[PDB]
Amino acid sequence: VLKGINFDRSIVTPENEASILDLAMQNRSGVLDGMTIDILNTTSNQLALFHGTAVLQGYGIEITRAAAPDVLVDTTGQSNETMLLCLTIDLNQVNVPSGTVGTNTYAVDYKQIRLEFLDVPTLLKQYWRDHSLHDLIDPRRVISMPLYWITFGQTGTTPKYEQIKSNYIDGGNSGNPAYGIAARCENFNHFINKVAVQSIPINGVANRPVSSTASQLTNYKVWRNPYLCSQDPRDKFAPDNLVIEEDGIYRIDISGSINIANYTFPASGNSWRVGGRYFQIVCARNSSANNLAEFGAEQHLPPSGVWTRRVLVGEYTAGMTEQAFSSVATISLFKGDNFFLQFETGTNTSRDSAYNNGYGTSGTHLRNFSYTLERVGDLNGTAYYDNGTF
Amino acid sequence: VLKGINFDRSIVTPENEASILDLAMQNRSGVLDGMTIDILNTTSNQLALFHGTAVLQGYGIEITRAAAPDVLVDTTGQSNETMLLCLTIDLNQVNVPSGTVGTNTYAVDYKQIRLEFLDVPTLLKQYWRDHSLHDLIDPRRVISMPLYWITFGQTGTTPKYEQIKSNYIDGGNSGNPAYGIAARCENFNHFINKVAVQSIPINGVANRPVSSTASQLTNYKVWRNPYLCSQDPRDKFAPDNLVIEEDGIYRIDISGSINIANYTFPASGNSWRVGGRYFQIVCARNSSANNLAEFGAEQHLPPSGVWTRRVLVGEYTAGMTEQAFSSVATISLFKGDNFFLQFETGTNTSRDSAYNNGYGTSGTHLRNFSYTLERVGDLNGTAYYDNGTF
Amino acid sequence: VLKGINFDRSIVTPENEASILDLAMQNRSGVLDGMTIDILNTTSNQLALFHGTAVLQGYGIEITRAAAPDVLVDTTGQSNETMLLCLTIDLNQVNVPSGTVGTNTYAVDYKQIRLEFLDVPTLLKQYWRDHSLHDLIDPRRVISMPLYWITFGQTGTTPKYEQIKSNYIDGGNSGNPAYGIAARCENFNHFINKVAVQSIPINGVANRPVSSTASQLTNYKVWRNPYLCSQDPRDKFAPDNLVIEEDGIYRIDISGSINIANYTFPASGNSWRVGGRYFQIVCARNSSANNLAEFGAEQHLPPSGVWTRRVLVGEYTAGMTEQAFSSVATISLFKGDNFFLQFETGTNTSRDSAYNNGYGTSGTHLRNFSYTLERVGDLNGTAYYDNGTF
Ligand SMILES: CC(=O)N[C@H]1[C@@H](OP(=O)(O)O)O[C@H](CO)[C@@H](O)[C@@H]1O
Ligand SMILES: CC(=O)N[C@H]1[C@@H](OP(=O)(O)O)O[C@H](CO)[C@@H](O)[C@@H]1O
Ligand SMILES: CC(=O)N[C@H]1[C@@H](OP(=O)(O)O)O[C@H](CO)[C@@H](O)[C@@H]1O
Repeated sequence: VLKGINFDRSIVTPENEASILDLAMQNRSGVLDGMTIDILNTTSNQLALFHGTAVLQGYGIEITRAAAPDVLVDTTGQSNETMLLCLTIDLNQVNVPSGTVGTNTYAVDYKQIRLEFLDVPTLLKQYWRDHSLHDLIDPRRVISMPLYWITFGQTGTTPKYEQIKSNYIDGGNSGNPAYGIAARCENFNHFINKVAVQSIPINGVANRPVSSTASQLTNYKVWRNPYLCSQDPRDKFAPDNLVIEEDGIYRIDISGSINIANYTFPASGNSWRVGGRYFQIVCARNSSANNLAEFGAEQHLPPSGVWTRRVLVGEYTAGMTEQAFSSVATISLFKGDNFFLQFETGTNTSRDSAYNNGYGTSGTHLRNFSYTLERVGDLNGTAYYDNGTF
Repeated sequence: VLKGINFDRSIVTPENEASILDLAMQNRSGVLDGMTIDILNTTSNQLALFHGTAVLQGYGIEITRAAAPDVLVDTTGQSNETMLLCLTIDLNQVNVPSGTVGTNTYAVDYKQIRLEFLDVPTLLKQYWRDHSLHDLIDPRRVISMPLYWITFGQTGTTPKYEQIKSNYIDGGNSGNPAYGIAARCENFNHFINKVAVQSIPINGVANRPVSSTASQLTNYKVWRNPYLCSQDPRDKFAPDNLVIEEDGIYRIDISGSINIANYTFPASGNSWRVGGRYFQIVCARNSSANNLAEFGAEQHLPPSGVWTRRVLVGEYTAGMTEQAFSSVATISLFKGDNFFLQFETGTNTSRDSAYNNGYGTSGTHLRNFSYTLERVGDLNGTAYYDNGTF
Repeated sequence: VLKGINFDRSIVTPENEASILDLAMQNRSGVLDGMTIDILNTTSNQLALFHGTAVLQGYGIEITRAAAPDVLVDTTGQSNETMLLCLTIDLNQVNVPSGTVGTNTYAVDYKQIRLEFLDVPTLLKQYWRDHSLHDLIDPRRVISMPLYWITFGQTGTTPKYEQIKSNYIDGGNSGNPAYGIAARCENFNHFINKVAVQSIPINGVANRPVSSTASQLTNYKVWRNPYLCSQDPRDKFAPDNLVIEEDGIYRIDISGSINIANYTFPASGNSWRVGGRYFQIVCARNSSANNLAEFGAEQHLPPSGVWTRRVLVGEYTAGMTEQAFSSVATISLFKGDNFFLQFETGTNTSRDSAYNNGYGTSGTHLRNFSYTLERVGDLNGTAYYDNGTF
């Protein structure tokens, strides 16, 4: 029949108020505060966390302070192994209340909640980002959130640790936790190499023109939201490519200029006209490598006919020393995709190349270049096919 | 007096937890999953829906599975008529509980919830998008959400159906359900007609240059969010105009280039200078036609002094074969408005026109053109006057 | 131990359902409707408000109608003084229930909620925007929201009032209450003064070219969200500078054109080439003045190494009468900062200036200029250092 959830005679359940908080977190789970590692209280038998709060598919979970040490996890038996420390909800277990309201002695042993060590394959089979307690088709009884990589050494030693920042809602994004900026940078300058096609390094090192003959690799400020993207884990592609961690429609903004742009000088032989040189700036996706996403997870396969290159700026050099550009596009991207930006032009510098024959600040370069990448829509349901191919 | 809602001694009601979930849906109602038509179980007496879940002004409503057929609606008496199948909340009715908690036999006949057929005028008088159970000034006791157009034939036949996608939260938008992208497209190329003022077709067919003498009508990928906009229902305007379905401040992004742009060649008679030709790209709203919104609903009237044309790009051709452009603006739009984009230039090709005398790829055209339209703000309360005129 | 909040055996508290609604308001508090001043019922003894509803760190508060006058606040004793009328939650007090459910006589005197007059320093020490009932480190028991400046005259007179619009969720922003547009304007034209560095007036008065010899100060439409920004309160800077009221990552969009742009004409002495003139449009932040934010609150100090100027457009004039530009950037801004936009160029009009020697419509000017500033991210937690310096 038609059932109301929420109406005057309805009873409201645990499962209901959880389904509602999930909705309010934009279906993101994570640590809302604390639950970082407390290394002072961390022996070779035991691993300690600080207090705090997390939401996992709508279920609120707390580690309370008392007495530090806020909570302890048994590590005895773990040795020479990298594991994930995970917070897990297991709805097969029974929570055990004791005592009574009306005294003030009501308390619960929440056996449905545990902190545990999992290997990567086990965590992936029950990872909140891919499976749900509330799922329509394959609903689960157990679901986990990974918090730290824990690499155990020798028995007797205390382990090494690396926070899983994608599962902490830190900062960046309280208010719109599943959306917002994915990556952004400050203005930088980058030397254009003498080739037809090259990537623009978006991951925080540019080849900056520094003198009339040389450029040098120079850090610039960049930020990424680790829930949404990461730097490519292969060094070959690390300067240039992002790995997308979450499916969506994304907005890419770019702006900058091309400085010391090439062009054909007015001779009398061309009727005293500037001969412009064609260039374009494109964004690109590529899903040919699997398992680039966090944990080596399986990539999400894009719909048939999906785009791979899109022109953001396409024009001729105009005969000026410096020429500015800007562009904004929305584009579909998928978990596991590489995303990057390319500069393309001809390679004959006396006929068709936007770049000249100089080096450093005498050679053609991007100046004042910056971008922002932002997640602005999801690709659930029919959007996957209607919106996901471009 | 001062009443707390939520405080230690407060009692929390149905009406309260509903007012709170509404808030969490950004005041959007709709189907959250399922509740599509189940045509296998659908006779000439009866219409069947699949299970699922919806929220209607904060009230959660469920069709449960058991035993398919997940629920049935009596169609007997309906004949040669187009109706709306609607989910309706009627707070004048009594929900009837039976049995007891503490047994496990508590159950409710929710007479406050029904599936029914309404005609368009009746649905409009009680449509959630225009009236509210929670309204300050005119609060209602009955409110509906339309799910399908149902066109009944002859007695004996089974009816035809069309989903009302604006009332399903499918995909596109889980997380920001009342906002997000309204329309977007992939890059396309469009021939510029030899006239002073023309619309740029934004609804998925362009006149693409294909040869040195001809262009041809060619589909390009486009997507629209049917909650926010639709293609104009008049064929005259269907290639070019959107109908806005929801009031708001919207962001319009455009980018592209003008290719084979015209200009006056350096002769000795102009002192060997390029004579640029003025053009502009404008966005436009027009509310002169009423009842373009879904269901023929009444348009929302804009504040006095409202804008109708805004220049996004205004400059001269620069003497290059191809010249790129980009622009981002925020603009007010109202339910029932037409929105479109125009290219404007002079019509004397030897003096003031940005376009030349060629056709197809020899004639002046937009290349790599794309847009995104996004709802970014509402126009409730004082914003209607302070923000709504531009 | 591990505590569940929300699970089958959990008890859900006041404090819990409040922490959850806060989350759903994006941690913004404010008036959701009504609670404006009711001056008809407002004597020299007493101040009257209309009914309505507010949320204060997750606690819902109501003034009910009955019988107008919807509620009264005692003003006796207040004289020749500007005060803040504030809604305050005081969790040290006891709410006093009376009567019984099962009769229909249950009622509560909510002594935890009061309307009161505070001076500015007292309000600031307990202002919801800077302190929280839920705070991790310094949790409070009392918290306030200011609603009106109330300036009391002579005993016998009734007071003057000014609404605190930052604390009313009016309009603009229902759905994304802590984010969305901060400021926006319609297209305007502004004369470029003959100086190296000048601000572009963004606060609704431009110096519009009106004739071949003159410009004139002319209003244009602008809007600001008073939760996020305000016009600078110092007249010296009021045409040009915003004060940021809320920390965040913001997006700035600009577009427009430079009209009657200067350049060096092709003589035979430069080999018949256009000599372009460099200009740039920059956005700027400055935190050197403290206490510009609402109420004279303390500015939030930016991380060490924070940006102060960023180039949005940097290029040469191209020899055309009018040249368009556009740019989009994300930038960090802090409570108390000034934000403004600058046009920079050389000052020798026969060599390096983008501007010429004319005035009014004969002189170089911005045309069709507009902007939008939007809050798109927060700077809580680690984002303050990782994202906040640029
Ligand atoms: C299997 C593999 O490593 N492919 C690389 C390679 O793609 P191909 O489609 O194989 O060219 O170059 C891409 C960048 O150009 C990178 O994104 C990708 O992961
Ligand atoms: C009554 C009517 O059909 N008006 C049309 C017509 O507007 P007028 O203001 O009537 O020119 O042209 C518009 C597009 O240019 C279209 O938006 C509109 O609906
Ligand atoms: C103490 C003071 O008033 N400083 C002014 C002044 O900054 P200085 O850093 O002091 O130049 O000019 C700024 C605008 O250029 C304005 O933002 C600021 O408030």
